[PDB]
Amino acid sequence: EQTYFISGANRGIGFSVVQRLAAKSGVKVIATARDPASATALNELAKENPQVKVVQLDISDEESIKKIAKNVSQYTDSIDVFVSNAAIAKSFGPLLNTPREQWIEHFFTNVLGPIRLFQELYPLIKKGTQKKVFFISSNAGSLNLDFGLDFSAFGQSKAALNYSTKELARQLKPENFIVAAVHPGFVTKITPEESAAALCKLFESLNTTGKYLSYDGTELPW
Amino acid sequence: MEQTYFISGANRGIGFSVVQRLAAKSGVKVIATARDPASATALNELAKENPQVKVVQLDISDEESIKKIAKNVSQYTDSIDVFVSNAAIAKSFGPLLNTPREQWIEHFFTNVLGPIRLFQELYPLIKKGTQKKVFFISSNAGSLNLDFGLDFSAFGQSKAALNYSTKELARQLKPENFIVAAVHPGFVTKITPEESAAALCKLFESLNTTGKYLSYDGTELPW
Ligand SMILES: NC(=O)C1=CN([C@@H]2O[C@H](COP(=O)(O)OP(=O)(O)OC[C@H]3O[C@@H](n4cnc5c(N)ncnc54)[C@H](OP(=O)(O)O)[C@@H]3O)[C@@H](O)[C@H]2O)C=CC1
Ligand SMILES: NC(=O)C1=CN([C@@H]2O[C@H](COP(=O)(O)OP(=O)(O)OC[C@H]3O[C@@H](n4cnc5c(N)ncnc54)[C@H](OP(=O)(O)O)[C@@H]3O)[C@@H](O)[C@H]2O)C=CC1
Repeated sequence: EQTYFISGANRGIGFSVVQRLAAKSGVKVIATARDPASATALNELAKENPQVKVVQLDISDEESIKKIAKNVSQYTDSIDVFVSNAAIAKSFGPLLNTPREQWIEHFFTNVLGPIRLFQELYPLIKKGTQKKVFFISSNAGSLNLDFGLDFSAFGQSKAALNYSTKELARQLKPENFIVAAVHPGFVTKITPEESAAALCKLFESLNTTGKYLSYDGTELPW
Repeated sequence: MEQTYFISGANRGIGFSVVQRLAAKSGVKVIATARDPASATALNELAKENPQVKVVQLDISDEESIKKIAKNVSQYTDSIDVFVSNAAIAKSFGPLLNTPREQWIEHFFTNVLGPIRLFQELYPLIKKGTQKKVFFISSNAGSLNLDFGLDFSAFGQSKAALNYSTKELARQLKPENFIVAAVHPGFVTKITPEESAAALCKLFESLNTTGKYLSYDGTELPW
């Protein structure tokens, strides 16, 4: 039996991942929402598949992160596969036109949030069997891709977390952790369904650390 | 053909050495900043002997200080030819699990937001100058593609984050004929601040291409 943890499971790719894991036998899922009482789809997911555990997490909120280990510990002794999915993408375009609040929000939500979350949940991952750690990144976060778009605070935040993900992969290799940054795809666009199926395949199959992977299993340049 | 340079963090280190270097060049006005000018002994003595050097207050962690830098710099000049974001911190190294919340925050505000805000406020002054050059003092530690077998924690992340945004800015301002660079000033191979400042000042003067990540010696670094 394996415990997966998924932040931001109330809608989008996160809901799609939880819905697919729920179908796989011997999988417990800790699923988070900012507001689990409004998370209508996820609550019915969990009611029909009670191996899905619905927990409060706001990744912008240090008081919420300071509770996540307790909240997860209610349902499990360990985490096999940790997935930092919950994130924002509110600010694009030129730097001269990106205000202070946009830079601050993407940093706290998209960089600090996931680092604090991983810090809080490391003890539980440590005790699990798979020791897999996924941060949902974006190809927009590469220092070495040109989309003909500016990504402002969004891109900056994905590049920032990518830098720390790379370091974390190095730091935990001695502990046999598998650490990855994964672009979930453009969800040519793709459905949350497709993104999620590809994401679950990669989560199960990935056997080496320090990779930056697109959903299809191919590598991206940091 | 008089030029104006702006150097943040000129009270000590590389920044002091850059201002000292520029102070020796004929036709070069230097706006030099310190968080606490009253205690900037060496920079004040330089400025007392060399009236081309203007000392102004700036705390790049402090939005209230940033909201004032443009009007304060404008008392001393109508334009900036060469903008150098040098002031920065480096206090957070080693593993992610040992780096507390406050270190990630401080490096973001001082090393990412500060320089971005400082550039936002000084852009009109720079647009009005001739050279239109914009330097961010980065680190080779900020590269997503260099391995030094060291952890750089929040310091490294802050330099990578500012690098990402520097690369974007170079694209955005290419049509306005700006030159934008991230520059590694060296390990201050061990070099002195004065050695770094001599190399940096040659590079500021000579660089005629935008979007480069460079070392002090003018060689390129991978993003
Ligand atoms: N979709 C795409 O094409 C691309 C997206 N990505 C990555 O994909 C992920 C998006 O996943 P998906 O669920 O489909 O996205 P959605 O846009 O559908 O929604 C974002 C998710 O994050 C949650 N969330 C937002 N802010 C917070 C917060 N402060 N605290 C807690 N939860 C929060 C949302 O919950 P709530 O409903 O409460 O807001 C929701 O679950 C991101 O990690 C992003 O980096 C990367 C590249 C492109
Ligand atoms: N030294 C090296 O080997 C390397 C240096 N660098 C970069 O080179 C640049 C210069 O480094 P170095 O001279 O050694 O730095 P120092 O540590 O010697 O000093 C940094 C400078 O920034 C100022 N400063 C710090 N915080 C603030 C703030 N909140 N507001 C305004 N000014 C501030 C300091 O003023 P105060 O006296 O008030 O603290 C000082 O003038 C930095 O951007 C640094 O990151 C990068 C990698 C290698």
